[PDB]
Amino acid sequence: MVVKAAGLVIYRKLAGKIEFLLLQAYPPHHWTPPKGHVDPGEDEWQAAIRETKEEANITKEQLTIHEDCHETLFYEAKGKPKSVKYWLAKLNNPDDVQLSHNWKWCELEDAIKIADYAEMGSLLRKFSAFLA
Repeated sequence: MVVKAAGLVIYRKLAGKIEFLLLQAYPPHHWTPPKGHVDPGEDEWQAAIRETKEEANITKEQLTIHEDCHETLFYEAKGKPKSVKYWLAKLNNPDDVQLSHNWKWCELEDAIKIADYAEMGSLLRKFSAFLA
């Protein structure tokens, strides 16, 4: 049985534009939204929230999570089949966010380009249409 992981596609709306938060990850350091392995006694939802805290330093009260917008990707990688379930979540106040000074805010096209992963590109387009 597949290994389970979860995360959130974080977005913001600034100056009329929708931008997605991407983080540069362990070799080979691909760029992806915040995510990680589901722990014992958690479901995917709980895990997406916890991983967003650990990886992006964004906490639950800063977000509105869209329960009706989610998708699951399948990674066949280094031998270990793994699924990653994502929900779309809005950073409500972009003026109050504590990120390090390995991350970027990206509009759809640019996001696809640096994610450089066909399936993630398809997911981001699905979430963009949901927002429209």
